Amino acid sequence: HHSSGLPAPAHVQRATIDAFLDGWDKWTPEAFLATWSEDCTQKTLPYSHNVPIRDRANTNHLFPILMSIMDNFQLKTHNIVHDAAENKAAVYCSTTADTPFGPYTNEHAIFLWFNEAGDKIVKIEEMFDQFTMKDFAPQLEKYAQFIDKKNARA
Amino acid sequence: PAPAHVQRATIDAFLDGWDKWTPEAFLATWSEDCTQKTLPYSHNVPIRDRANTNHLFPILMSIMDNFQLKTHNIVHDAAENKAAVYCSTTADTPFGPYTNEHAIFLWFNEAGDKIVKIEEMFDQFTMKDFAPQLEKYAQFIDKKNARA
Repeated sequence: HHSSGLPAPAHVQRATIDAFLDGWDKWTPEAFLATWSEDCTQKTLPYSHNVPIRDRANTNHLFPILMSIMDNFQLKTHNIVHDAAENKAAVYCSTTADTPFGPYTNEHAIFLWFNEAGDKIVKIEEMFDQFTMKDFAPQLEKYAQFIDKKNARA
Repeated sequence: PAPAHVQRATIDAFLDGWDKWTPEAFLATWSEDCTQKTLPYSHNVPIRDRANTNHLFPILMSIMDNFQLKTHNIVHDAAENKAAVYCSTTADTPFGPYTNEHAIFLWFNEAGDKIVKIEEMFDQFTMKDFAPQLEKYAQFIDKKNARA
């Protein structure tokens, strides 16, 4: 389990957090994306690296491919900072997996904003282990493009 | 756990001291044993204790002119005596222009008036060059001061 070593009301937002971390750990598109609203964007931090904000269309296309190349995926949650009054949160997590490119590790400082009801996440900003992403980001991109050519041709 | 507005005044004096960019201003909210831990854990950066912080900052601040802080996000969990902020910075340094971004996690003491634990993730591409530059600058200052 991921939590082993660890404006709507608070318990409502927190259950959204928990379902977001739970779906992440479950590591299927449907389970992870269940808590993302239809307009939920993802922005990669730092701003200085100019990684463009990503809309749900691109996320929905990306995650099936990404999850399919990360086996034995394990999530570990180190810290949850929940600001119920401000309808937002921040978590720190670490991950491991085996990939077509070798062993994978990453860490995530993730910032979340919930909708008015507090049952969906509306905006995500996250800062990664930039040394992992230096190599992994172009490998994923080449892999996603290969998948697209394969599907478009059949 | 102290009431929410006490812990928040602490957060506010932290970022204001940072903005002020002097050792005394920035460090006023740090407990006397406050540790600093650089994230990600995978980079295996050793904890920086309070005495190391007190030596570093006067040198650090002296080589970062025109310093500007910008706070983008403050997340406060008063029930858990915790917080997280995201900030960006610019400065002029003897090594050229500097920019950085900071995802910082804070923990307060029981009174809510001091920060006792800090974990922070940087713009790792700034730090790749700046961290060795700053270390050698600090060794140079320590040689100059000793020979006196």
